[PDB]
Amino acid sequence: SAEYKSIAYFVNWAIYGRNHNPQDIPIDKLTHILYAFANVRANGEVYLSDPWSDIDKRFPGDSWSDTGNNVYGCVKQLNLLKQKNRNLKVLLSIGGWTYSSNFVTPASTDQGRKTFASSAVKLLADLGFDGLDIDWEYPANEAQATDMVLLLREIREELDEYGREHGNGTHFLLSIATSAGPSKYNTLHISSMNLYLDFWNLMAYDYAGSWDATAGHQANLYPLRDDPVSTPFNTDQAISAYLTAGVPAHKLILGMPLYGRAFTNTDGPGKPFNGVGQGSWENGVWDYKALPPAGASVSELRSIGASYSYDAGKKTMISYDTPAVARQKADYIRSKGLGGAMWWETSGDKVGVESLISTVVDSLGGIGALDKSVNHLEYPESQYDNVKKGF
Repeated sequence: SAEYKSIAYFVNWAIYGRNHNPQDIPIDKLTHILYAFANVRANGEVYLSDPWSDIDKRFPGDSWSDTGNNVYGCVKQLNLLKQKNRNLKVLLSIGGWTYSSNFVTPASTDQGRKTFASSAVKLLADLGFDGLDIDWEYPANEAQATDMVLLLREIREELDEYGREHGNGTHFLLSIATSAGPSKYNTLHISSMNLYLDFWNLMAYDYAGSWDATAGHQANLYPLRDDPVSTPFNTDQAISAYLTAGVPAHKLILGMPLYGRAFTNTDGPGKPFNGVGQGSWENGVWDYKALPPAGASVSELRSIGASYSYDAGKKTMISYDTPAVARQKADYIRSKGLGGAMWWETSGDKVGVESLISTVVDSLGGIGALDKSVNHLEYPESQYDNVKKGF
């Protein structure tokens, strides 16, 4: 029994335009939820970025008192989900590509790192999280790379102390979202960081996009040696780099996109393009559940683990993963002995048989092939009465 992890991001702004609530999270196919994002002040304080979504919004069934003794919002809903599904772990993701977090300043001093670690663990202790997920994008030089190691070490120490004194000896989790681009991961001190991390979520997507001159595949497993300009990056090169630096394969989680990246005015992969067109929530990016577009043909490149839609009349290509590609990446996960799968983000997936999450879980071996470690339910230090009592 292999015990692969099935990890997905739930973004706290999904409750608005995306109309995607924690009750819609496919928890029957997931082992970990990454709740995104908390923000980081320059003094190191980690704090909730959206008090309404996070703790204040009243879902159906919630009380409407406001004496401030209890938590609501998505946090309460996630705690309810942890009660129903005892192998569902919920981590607080800190940072992200939000322009709302300063990692460089706090991580560079001992005081900043202790303020980060203590405020994040207090959030975990108050809100009922199973761990923390650090999303610093990205350490840009050697000084920041060492500061990343020292920050992870400080967080690990404070999580361990919290677990000893208030977690009945529970090992709370510490993970990271990490880059697949060589210029970025070669800057990291990978083996040093690995001492303090439970797993690495490899952001194996966004390989191609609006910043390019030629259209390309955004999440391919392997380089296209027949035409390398169409594959500016490839996952296998990154996996080998982390493996070589000393990360065990089972600690590498393969991130996968629940969205497509579009290129307009193009003949196809490796050809010039002009613009990215429209999108679901930003130009040039389409939810997977909005794909493929009507009238476009889908091409499957089994050689490199990639697929794309192409409308010849509109000269539009969209790089996204079909179920066939998801199965290839699931085969890649098992063949390489990787730790499992990660997705960004839950609101983009299809429902039913075309769900990429369900497709990957099937190819991994089904429910029996998933991690069965139990989550943590007791949070006796929480300021919130319903968290302390357990809902």
